Formats: sequence, C-alpha cells, structure tokens
Amino acid sequence: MGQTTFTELMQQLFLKLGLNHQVNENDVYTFEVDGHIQVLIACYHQQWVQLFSELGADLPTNDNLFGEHWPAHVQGRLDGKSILWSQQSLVGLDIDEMQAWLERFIDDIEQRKE
Amino acid sequence: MGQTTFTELMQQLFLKLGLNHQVNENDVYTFEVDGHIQVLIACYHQQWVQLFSELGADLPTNDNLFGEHWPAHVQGRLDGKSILWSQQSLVGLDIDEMQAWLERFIDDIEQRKE
Repeated sequence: MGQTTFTELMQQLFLKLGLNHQVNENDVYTFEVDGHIQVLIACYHQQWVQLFSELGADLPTNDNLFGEHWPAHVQGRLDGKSILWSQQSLVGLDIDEMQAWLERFIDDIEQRKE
Repeated sequence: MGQTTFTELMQQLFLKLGLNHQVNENDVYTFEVDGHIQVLIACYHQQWVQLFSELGADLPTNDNLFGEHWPAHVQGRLDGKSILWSQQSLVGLDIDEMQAWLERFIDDIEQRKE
C-alpha cells in the first residue's frame, strides 16, 4: 500500500513461478530466464509496475506503436543499449494478470533477439 | 461493462474541460485544443484508455524511455509521421486523474511541436 501491495504481489508471483530472484535495496526485483534474459521489475510512485529488459545484441528500430500487446511493450534506448519495457498501474492488478503480462513480455524479448 | 464507464468518463471529461468534441461510430473521441492540437481518445478491450495525437511533422527521435510521465508518453512512427500516445487501464482512472493525464499529454504536445 502501495509498496506493500507491490511487495506482496511480487512475493506471490515468484512463488507461483518457482523462480530464483534477487531484490535490491530499492525494491527492484531481478530474475533471469534461459540463462540470458534478465528481467527487472520495479514499482514507481507506489502505483506503477515497470518491466524492463536490456535487449543484448543490436536490434532493429521499432516504430513503437501501441496495439500489439496490452499494455504495450516499448523499445527504447539507454546508454546506447536497446531496451524493452512495459508498464501498468498497480490498482486492481492481480497475480493472474501479473503472471500473464510477464509471460507475454518474456516471449516478445525471446522473439526480438531473434 | 467497461465501455459505459468509458463513455461516462468522456462525457464528464468534456464538460469539465468545456471543450467541443466529436465521437465517431467507433466511440473514438476527438477534440481540438486551442484549434491547432487534435487529440484522439479511445477505449480498447473495455479496459485500456488510449490517448493519440499526430505530431504534424517528422520530429527528431526520442530514446522512448519510461520515467518522464506516468503513464509514459511514447513517440511512435506511423506511416512516416511521428505520433505521440499514452495508455492506461480504465480501472482506477477517475475523472480527476483522467483530467490531469490529458493535461500532461496536451502540455507535452504543445512543447514537442516546438
């Protein structure tokens, strides 16, 4: 509430996923899939859950249009590194949708790599 | 379900702002700000409110990083025209955040066109 709601949501998530993870002092949750995809999960302003992943080799530019995923997955740049991110509001976010969104996000990264 | 909430939100929004709008047959809300800026608002899947505006030129690239606004404003590329868009769930969007968000988006547009 809102960090506590986030922390209890993260706890349910990692249990349901049976995934090793890390949490730093900033409440940023880190995990790795398939020994290469590192995914970061953070809560901003006690309200917005933010997914983030660094896209690794150099990837072609995305038109960054909405419509393909809900919420959208956005390909950005950062220190000259392509990254992918997606966000949604914590309000009325539950574990089933949190799990589905994470799955969607992982599948897109997996595909963008290619 | 979701669309009535959306329709009620939009109706309230237009009154509060004292703006002329149109709605087409797809429930997409159009308006002009100060008679130069055109913002489009639609609801997808009875869940996602989507803000959209053509930036009206071919504007310089944007690293497209989250973090400057909540929810983020993304500058995308559609048919060689830059556009700006922003989304968030309809669950816990009330008239008050709906109004502030719209104002942040408008302000950003006003700045981005230069």
